[PDB]
Amino acid sequence: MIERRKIAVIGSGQIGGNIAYIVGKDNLADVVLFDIAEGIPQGKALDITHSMVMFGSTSKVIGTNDYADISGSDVVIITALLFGNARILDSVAEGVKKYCPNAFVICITNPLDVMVSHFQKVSGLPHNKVCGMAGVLDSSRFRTFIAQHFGVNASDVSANVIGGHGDGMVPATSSVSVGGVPLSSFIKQGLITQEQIDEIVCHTRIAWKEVADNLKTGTAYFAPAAAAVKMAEAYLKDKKAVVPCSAFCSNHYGVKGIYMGVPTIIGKNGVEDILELDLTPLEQKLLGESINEVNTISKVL
Amino acid sequence: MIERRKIAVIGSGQIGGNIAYIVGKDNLADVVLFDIAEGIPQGKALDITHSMVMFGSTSKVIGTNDYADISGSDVVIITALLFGNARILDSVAEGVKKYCPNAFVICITNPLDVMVSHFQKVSGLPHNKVCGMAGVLDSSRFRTFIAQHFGVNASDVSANVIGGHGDGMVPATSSVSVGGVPLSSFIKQGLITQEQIDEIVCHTRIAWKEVADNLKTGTAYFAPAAAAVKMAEAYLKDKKAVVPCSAFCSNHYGVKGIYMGVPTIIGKNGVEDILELDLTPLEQKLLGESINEVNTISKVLD
Amino acid sequence: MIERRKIAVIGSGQIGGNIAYIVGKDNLADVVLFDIAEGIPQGKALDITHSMVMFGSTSKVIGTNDYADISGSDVVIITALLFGNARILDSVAEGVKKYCPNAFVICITNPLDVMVSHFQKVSGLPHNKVCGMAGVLDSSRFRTFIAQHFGVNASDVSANVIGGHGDGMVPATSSVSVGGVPLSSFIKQGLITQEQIDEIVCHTRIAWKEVADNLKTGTAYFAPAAAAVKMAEAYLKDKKAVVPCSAFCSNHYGVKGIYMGVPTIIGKNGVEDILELDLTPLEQKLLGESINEVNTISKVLD
Amino acid sequence: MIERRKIAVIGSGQIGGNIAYIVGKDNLADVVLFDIAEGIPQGKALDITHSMVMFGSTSKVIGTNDYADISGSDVVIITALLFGNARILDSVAEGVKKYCPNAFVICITNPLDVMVSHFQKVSGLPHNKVCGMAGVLDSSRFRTFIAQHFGVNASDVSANVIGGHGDGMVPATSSVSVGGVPLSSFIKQGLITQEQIDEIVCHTRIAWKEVADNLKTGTAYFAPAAAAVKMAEAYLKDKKAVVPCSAFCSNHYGVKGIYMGVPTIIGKNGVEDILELDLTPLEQKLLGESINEVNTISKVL
Repeated sequence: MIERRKIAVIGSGQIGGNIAYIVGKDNLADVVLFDIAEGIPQGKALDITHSMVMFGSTSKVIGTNDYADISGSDVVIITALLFGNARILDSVAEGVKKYCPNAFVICITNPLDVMVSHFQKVSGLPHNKVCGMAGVLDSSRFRTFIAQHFGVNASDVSANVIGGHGDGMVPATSSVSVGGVPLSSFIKQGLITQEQIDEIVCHTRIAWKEVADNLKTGTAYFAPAAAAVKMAEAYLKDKKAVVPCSAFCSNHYGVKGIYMGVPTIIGKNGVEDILELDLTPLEQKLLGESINEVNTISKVL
Repeated sequence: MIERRKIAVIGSGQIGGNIAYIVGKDNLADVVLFDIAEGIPQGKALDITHSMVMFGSTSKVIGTNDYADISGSDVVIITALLFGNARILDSVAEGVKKYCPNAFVICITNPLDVMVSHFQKVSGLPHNKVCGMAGVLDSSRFRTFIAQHFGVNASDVSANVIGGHGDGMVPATSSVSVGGVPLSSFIKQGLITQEQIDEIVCHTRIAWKEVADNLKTGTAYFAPAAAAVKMAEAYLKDKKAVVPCSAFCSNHYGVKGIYMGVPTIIGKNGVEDILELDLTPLEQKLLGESINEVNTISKVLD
Repeated sequence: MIERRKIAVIGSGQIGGNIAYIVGKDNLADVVLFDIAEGIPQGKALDITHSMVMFGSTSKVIGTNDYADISGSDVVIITALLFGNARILDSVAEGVKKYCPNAFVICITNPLDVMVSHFQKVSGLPHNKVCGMAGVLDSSRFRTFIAQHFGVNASDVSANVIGGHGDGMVPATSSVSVGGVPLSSFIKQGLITQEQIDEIVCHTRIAWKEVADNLKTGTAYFAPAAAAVKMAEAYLKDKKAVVPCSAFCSNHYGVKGIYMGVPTIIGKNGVEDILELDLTPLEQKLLGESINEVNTISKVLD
Repeated sequence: MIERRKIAVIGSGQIGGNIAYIVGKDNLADVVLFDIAEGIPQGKALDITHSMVMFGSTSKVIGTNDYADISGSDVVIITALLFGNARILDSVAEGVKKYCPNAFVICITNPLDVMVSHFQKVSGLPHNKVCGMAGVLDSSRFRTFIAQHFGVNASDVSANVIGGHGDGMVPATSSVSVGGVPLSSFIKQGLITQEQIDEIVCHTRIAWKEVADNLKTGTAYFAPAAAAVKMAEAYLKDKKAVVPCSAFCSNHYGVKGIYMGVPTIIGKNGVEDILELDLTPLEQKLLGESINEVNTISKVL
């Protein structure tokens, strides 16, 4: 039988608000914008609600502080200190298991891989149904910077970022393709140098700071919101789409069962598969260092 | 000759940023986000740029503090006391006539009708190429509340708000219809009462405060940004769309050459016509009072 | 639980193929294209499948001659002498109640009101989950011609066609409005005359022939396909949309339990309500005559 | 100043009709549907016109037999026997040079590469402003078949077809990528064999017949129409998008100046660049044979 798709967004900050806006604008689902803070989620939901007619959308967008309102959610996006982040996840995990245990859960909470692992543990949801948003944001930046260099549509650039965050982030130069032309082929054609590739890789790692330093009083929120919506579409439309994200990886990249940044295939069953990229020896080590860092910090919590 | 469409957004605040976001998302145009503040337009533009690939859009979005970057802009949307705002418009006006005098200018400044008029006078752009955003926002809220009562799709509700801001706003109840059924016909069918209509009319007038009181430290910005985009779309795509906005009214509603909230037809030549709604005597008084306040506040100029 | 939405299109003709195309393009659903003819549904489905990547859609589109492939269909659109068409509907009805009895069924068969009723009776599906497509097509043409007169965006025109097919069609001139301005108000303003309204009403009734005479060897199919899609969208997305269609009218327009062209509200439970338009005495007579023909042709059943 | 974009579609057959439909549906431009045949273009344009309100589009769509009506066209798409095809192109070429010499011209007329060269010659339009639709159709099929095998979103497959038609068509296996994973890497992972790759390549070449044999009374028209619209979008939105198509190639693929199937970059100046794919020795020879075939048939006309 037909029910409207339902996306619950936990946290009415800047990311959460724009997720609700975009979801509503696209008529992808109804939105429940959850936050404990009084007024904020109601105000944004009312504001967004007024725009629905402007976009020709019939999506319903409401604000709340009651987990009961996320009952039957198809997707839960969690945007809401290490210990403090864990406290928030624990609270949502209880809400999700009571009211929407079949939900696909997308975490946007640092340190990502560790926090995603924690939510899976405390919620007890299938590992394939819990993931984290980072790779799509990082990969989109990576693709954009490569696109800027060649003067081409970024959508026609293939480029994935795997691993964790900061220096744990691994932009896989070996994954890079423009219109089917590999990066190695461009070097030989004299259209790019290894120095310029290294700069793009470095630029991908520090892009967050480029935005943060310019915003002065906050971090990026337009692109992280778009990324989360793209992950939610993949699930809701059963796209079998390639989504770099923090996912439960076993028997790929030499790990046996751990949350890490990988190129997944997402569909109606959440993470349905993981792709194995060719990595250079230095990319192997950086990926190994990222895995160790997640595994070690998971010992603490 | 093909050049990409170009929209200049003046003011990198909350409304401005979302305009750039949505324009970029839809691939409606390239975006120049202008502001004086150091870094803010640059940072939002970079962030929005990273999302372009996610949306499948090739729109370029840049931040700037230089009016030379708004040159060749097809549309300029201005989001940036009475004299303080007019001072900002003077500065923007000099940018526009220097770098993009053929642009379609949409103002989002309080008080709207006064400020739009002032920009037109100082810029000296044709009257049809300068307007203000309010009617689309107000009418959308109006349509939404009517929709919510009847339990129908708000896009299938026709409902227009004319006149001025806040209390000067006039939700024309005679413009209201749902699927071809007029509002008076629903009263006779017992599906709505006049008291419920009055509440909806009242709700429309204070909806801004319902939002603002909830947000606590700011005013509405998601819906205002979308409203501005729909106006830019109507111009850029030559839709001949019914857009309620602050427009120069020459021979309609008993006035002769003043900016006021009216249902316009917007196309490639800007405001191309104005529709005349049937107003009840009470709605006429309300419109009269709105027009009268615009004369008073505009006269204050020393 | 997430499964992809699924639309079954019965009949791989010109209307059927374009429905599959557009549904796939929009990623509204997976598509099963059903027909008896050897190869035709398969070939169109393969061709349409190749375009999916071009549109960025992951919709699956397959051809079949087996009713087991329409199982779990959320929407069934039926495009495939009086007795000859009813014979096709009998066969489709048995497929539907066997493999997808919870489907929302949209019929596109002449004569519509009669054929829709027949499918409902033979299938025995709830009355609210069976309807026919005509009113959306007719109203769209109606809105378009009104739009063309006034030189405005046709989406900003409210105009509804009710009643039956061809001559039995009733363009309700009292439902007509442009940006909140009723049609009678335009007459008083000198922007339109009653003779021009009559031409537009007349044009709406024979528009099918204007197209058919031009195409020479067939009838309209681009617009009918789109009209069917909008109906499926209203159901699949629970829009509560104003959809003029052939629907079961129980306590509206002075009738008591008959299929007829009426402005419905369509949502996730199918036809969820019916709106009542103010009809002039002349429009009532025309509606009466349409309803009377439906009784006669339906009675012919031996 | 703002003018509505204008696309002229020459030929009101099945491809031309669906181009007009899609263009209108997307509100990409106004459409002028030109055909000499009486009634057909008027009827389809009237029919399509009625649907515009259903799609919320204000695109104007008209039918005509007068070249005067294609005045100011931004794009011309030509869908309307070797000699007979040349006669049609000659006629359009005269219409375009008189009424819209700044138009970007997309040809869909076999044999493609030869016919595109001919239109450029007789019209005298800049070489970068005249091209042919084949590669996008062939590449889309190629991507789809690879996507079907791996069970992934075809949009996340990168795969280009270059060269000409039939056996002259060259699906570049070396261009193939899924989520950044090259085809060679999948073979090593045991997810595909060389035999299955060969079948996909063969399937791409004969796909036209798979559709034609099933339709019985015509050839493919839904996908070829979509392909032409995608090429027109690239131009009108100045996308700098990767578009495999019949384009004027000099100093790439060992040719000095000839129309052939290549991966182009399309923007507001038409074909603005051409990408060089790695080709295997057998792909080189097949490409060479395609070039020779076009060059030789151009000697005839």
